[PDB]
Amino acid sequence: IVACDDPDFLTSYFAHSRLHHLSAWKANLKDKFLNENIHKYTKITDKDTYIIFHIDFDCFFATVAYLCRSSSFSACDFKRDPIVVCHGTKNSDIASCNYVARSYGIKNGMWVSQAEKMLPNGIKLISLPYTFEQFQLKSEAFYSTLKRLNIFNLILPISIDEAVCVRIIPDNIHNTNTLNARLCEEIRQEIFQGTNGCTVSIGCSDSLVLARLALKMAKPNGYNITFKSNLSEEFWSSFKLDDLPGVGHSTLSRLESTFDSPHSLNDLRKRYTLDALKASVGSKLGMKIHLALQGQDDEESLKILYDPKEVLQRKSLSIDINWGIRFKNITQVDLFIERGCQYLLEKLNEINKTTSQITLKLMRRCKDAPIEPPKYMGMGRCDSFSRSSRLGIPTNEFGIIATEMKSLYRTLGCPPMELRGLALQFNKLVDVGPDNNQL
DNA sequence: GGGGTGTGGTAGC
DNA sequence: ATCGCTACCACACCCC
Ligand SMILES: [Cl-]
Ligand SMILES: [Mg+2]
Repeated sequence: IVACDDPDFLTSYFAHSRLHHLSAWKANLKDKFLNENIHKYTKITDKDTYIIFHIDFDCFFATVAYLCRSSSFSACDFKRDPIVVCHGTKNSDIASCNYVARSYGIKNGMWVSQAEKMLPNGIKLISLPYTFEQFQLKSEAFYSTLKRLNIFNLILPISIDEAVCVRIIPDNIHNTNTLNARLCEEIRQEIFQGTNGCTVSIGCSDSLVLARLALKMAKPNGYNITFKSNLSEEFWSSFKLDDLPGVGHSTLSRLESTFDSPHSLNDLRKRYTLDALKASVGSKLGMKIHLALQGQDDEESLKILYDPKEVLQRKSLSIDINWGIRFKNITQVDLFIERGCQYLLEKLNEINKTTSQITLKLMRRCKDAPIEPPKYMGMGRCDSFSRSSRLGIPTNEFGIIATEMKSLYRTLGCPPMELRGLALQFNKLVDVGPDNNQL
């Protein structure tokens, strides 16, 4: 048991946090792409005609946690029992659940308490622990297999278990559904073999957005090939509005109010107008949705194809701790800020950069929100506050950065006992070069 | 035309 | 118990 005023807190929290792991894994995969390809040219140009294979493990954490489960769970059956991955027994997030669990209505992001009530009498929920190092090892096998197949011109990491793979089609070659289907089956079988039993689904298309939609249709343990020429009202009828990439809960609600609760993407595409959509959700996101309903990518999405090395370059660095934050006084808050700055400066030094702009963000208990939230050590319902500072000279000096961070906290006027979360950010990074002569 | 800030949404499981 | 991260885009609203 490690409290937020213990020196070991950041280490322990990050060791247990699957969301920390997801972000750290992704950052590491981006860095590896850059190192792997530093003398390989890997971009897409205006002259290229290409096909997208969007590949994702099926219920990744639950699959791997099951395959590596301890002997206590030896008689667990992945095809017959409902399985979740989580830390706890009550208000603990279900990070991943298998398709048996989903068949009873259990969904990721539910709390264990919630999901247990959906099970009929006699049927027990199997809760597996996280197996973080095994998640990483299976990801290594995944990316190694994709490269070894030598069928892709560009392999872009999306996440620990998800990649966008691009195949350039020369105009002298006649691409067919049969070639694409056999490629999907080769990929699926090789990954199944290479990971000792994990399955992937694949969406295959001539746009990023359609390959993402095709992938959703392919799950679980399957593939789907839907090109722009194959588009149909039946396709668009298959999807909810937040199945579109970049449409979450908040955008979904805006679309339902504006366009009288469209049920499917086919509903939305027959009702919307471009200006009404831009007014509803914003100009750029409205244009993105407009283009996606034609199966087309927007300019922003295509950037990763045209210059992946620039897109995958890290441009900021931060930590967020919004669980376990219970401080009694400002001395302990300040020590925690100092530990956070030390951690961030270690990362900043690892990548040989300085920073010229920093931000402190905090979560403060809402006035009407309960003092102890329903979730043990949760932030509960909170108000967001942030303040940023431009440093004079770009720096990696602890004295400068930690002092300014503590001063930023001071200016936001959050009493320590109302603090429920903190984020420390280096917003602008500057390269360290061989010439550090400056008057 | 250029610049700036704080706030909020989204994605991976 | 329980581990609600984090990079990036985009917006509203301020200034020359
Ligand atoms: Cl999952
Ligand atoms: Mg979505």
